[PDB]
Amino acid sequence: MKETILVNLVSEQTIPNVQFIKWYFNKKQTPMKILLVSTKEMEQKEKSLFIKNALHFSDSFVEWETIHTDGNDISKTENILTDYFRDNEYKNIIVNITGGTKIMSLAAFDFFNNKPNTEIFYQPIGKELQELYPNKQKYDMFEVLSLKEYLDAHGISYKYDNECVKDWNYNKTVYDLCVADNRELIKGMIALQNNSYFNNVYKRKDFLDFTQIEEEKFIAINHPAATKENMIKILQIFGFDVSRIEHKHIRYITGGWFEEYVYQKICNEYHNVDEKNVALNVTIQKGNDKNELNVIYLDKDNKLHVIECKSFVDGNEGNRVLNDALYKLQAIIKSKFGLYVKQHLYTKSIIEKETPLNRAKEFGIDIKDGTQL
Amino acid sequence: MKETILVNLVSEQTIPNVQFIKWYFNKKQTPMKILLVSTKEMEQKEKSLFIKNALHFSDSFVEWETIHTDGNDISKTENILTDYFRDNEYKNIIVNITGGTKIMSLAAFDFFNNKPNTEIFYQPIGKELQELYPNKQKYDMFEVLSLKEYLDAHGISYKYDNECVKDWNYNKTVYDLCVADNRELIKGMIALQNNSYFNNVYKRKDFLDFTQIEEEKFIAINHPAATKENMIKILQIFGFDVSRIEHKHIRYITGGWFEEYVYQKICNEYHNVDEKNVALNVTIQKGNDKNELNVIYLDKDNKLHVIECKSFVDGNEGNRVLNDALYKLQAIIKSKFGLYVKQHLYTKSIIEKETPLNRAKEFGIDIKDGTQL
RNA sequence: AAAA
Ligand SMILES: [Mn+2]
Ligand SMILES: [Mn+2]
Ligand SMILES: [Mn+2]
Ligand SMILES: [Mn+2]
Repeated sequence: MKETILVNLVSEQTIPNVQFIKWYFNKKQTPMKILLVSTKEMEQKEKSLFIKNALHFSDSFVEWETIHTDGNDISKTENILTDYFRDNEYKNIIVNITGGTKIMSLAAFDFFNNKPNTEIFYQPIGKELQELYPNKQKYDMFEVLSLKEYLDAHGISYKYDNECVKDWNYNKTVYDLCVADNRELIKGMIALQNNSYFNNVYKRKDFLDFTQIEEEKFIAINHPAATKENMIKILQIFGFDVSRIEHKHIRYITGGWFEEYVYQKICNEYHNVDEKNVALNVTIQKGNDKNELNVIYLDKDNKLHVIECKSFVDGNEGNRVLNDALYKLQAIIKSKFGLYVKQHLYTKSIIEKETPLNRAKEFGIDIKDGTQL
Repeated sequence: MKETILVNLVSEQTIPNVQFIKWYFNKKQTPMKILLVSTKEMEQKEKSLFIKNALHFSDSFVEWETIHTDGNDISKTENILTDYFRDNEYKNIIVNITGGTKIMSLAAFDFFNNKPNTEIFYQPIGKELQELYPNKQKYDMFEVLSLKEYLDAHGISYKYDNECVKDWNYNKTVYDLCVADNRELIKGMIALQNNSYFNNVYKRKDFLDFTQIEEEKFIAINHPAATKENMIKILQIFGFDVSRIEHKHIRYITGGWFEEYVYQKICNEYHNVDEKNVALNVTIQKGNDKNELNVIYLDKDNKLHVIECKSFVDGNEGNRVLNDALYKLQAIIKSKFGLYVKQHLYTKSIIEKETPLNRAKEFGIDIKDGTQL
């Protein structure tokens, strides 16, 4: 038997348990059992598994044990804890009461309070960790978690590249130098990307010689701006080799530049964020349900930020696009992540219509529009 | 001399406090003092205001009092309670520890436990209320809240219109008799409703005679089915009078029939639902942000149900429509309401594509499709 | 902060 046991209560929010266990283990540096006190409801949602997989401890140090209580029955939980610590003698007992129902938390606290060789902790959301007993004091959780740990703790599998077509020195100026004065030309390329033929050919080939393509395909686009001459012209404004155009170059022009700009700006200028915890164009998946997130990052307070980028949302069409994006962003973050997340919408346009502003305010979506970017 | 005082802890979920207070006031039916223990964070979110407005007790029965604690400081809540209750002579101190942080709840329990004039309660979500002290007892919270009380507890105003164009006997067969064989005709009327003129004329008036409209108004819709002859036909298949067409007759054909079917099915066949707590064609509003909800109801266990109706989601367009509807429904219910809500999508179509099925399952959206309707 |  190990000399130390870490007692945690399992509930919907896995992060307070992952954060505490990782912090305590790396302070303590000793073999231990981690006891997860769970329920039938939480085991159906695999919460104990998500906790274990986020921590990925080796078998040399850590033993796991999951026991089950009725989360709403204070006597059954008191009895289970009482019998457990009669049957198993530990020299150091560490209890995190942050998780569970209030019934589970109350039973644990009332059982462990004032006992010898016992320490009791509670983590308020967004604050320093507290020791409640035996010595009241606070501990800073600064930089404890990584982005991967946060996603693992939610049972979310993911894939990202952080591949950028242009570097930060270029994207810092691409709006002024290439985008702002060529908006009409860009609408053509947007049409080009959504055109039938061009989309299908890029499923089979990696690049395309734009000079070698027939003008019938450019007129089949149906757009005033989308001529063979203009597409060659805007491709060269952005520095691409018109003889070897791959799809990501088109996507860069049609709005990928703003995703890269936001991603690199965070990596280079946001003081409460480390580069290493920032991700661009992430695919997340859970229960075979897939979503694409433009930019996400974990800040140094271990809080997740999720950004949807919309380069421009001007017009009657841009307002419908913006409205749809507010719902989609809100649904994803409320459904895939726990409490400790902030959602943002970034755009170059200036948002002044009452409907998106009031919706974002009600939703808690932080809007960062042209006035600040 | 209030011989009874209720004490409640204020947190994000207002329903457990509103439900408990209404239940207890209805049980004892004597004047009482009601103490709210709140925090600066919850007052910023107006949570005690929502609780009191939902209950709208008369000054002649209830004295509301409010004291303030730190949500994360166990000794602060103990001290706040100690000072307020010192030397008290209440006959009955009724303590609801369901709300607050675990720190608040714990502090409250430890303060009131084992006292001679206290009773301590905890409400597990979706279960029987529990008395914890001095006896272990359970109570059913059946039919405690009204739909209006639930929405007031969230600070939400709403309007609705329960008038149905057709009765339940007609709506039980309208799909087979009128819809299934005229989908293309109805697609014409769907195009009619979106047309700028037809939408405009009905904003400046109420009644339109369809015989006196020029054909050029219909050809201007640009739908192969939206002729003058075809629309008159479908208006007659549903049994209306072409001289006096209201926007509601049109809305009935374009999908209102299915909303009415769902609404009437709830009122006529859902045994755990009181018809007075069901609402059709709802507009909810908070912070000047409005949402249209097809059908909502509070069931007899005080749980809110929110329904989006989509008559048909067949085809490429239908799946994009259905996808947008899932995000919109999820965004609204996760943002506007607390934990105690269930969201549903009702459709006549059969949903079997993997993407919507897995999205709905991850979101917890209950799909009632044609296999059940 | 009805299962940070
Ligand atoms: Mn985007
Ligand atoms: Mn004092
Ligand atoms: Mn029943
Ligand atoms: Mn609908």
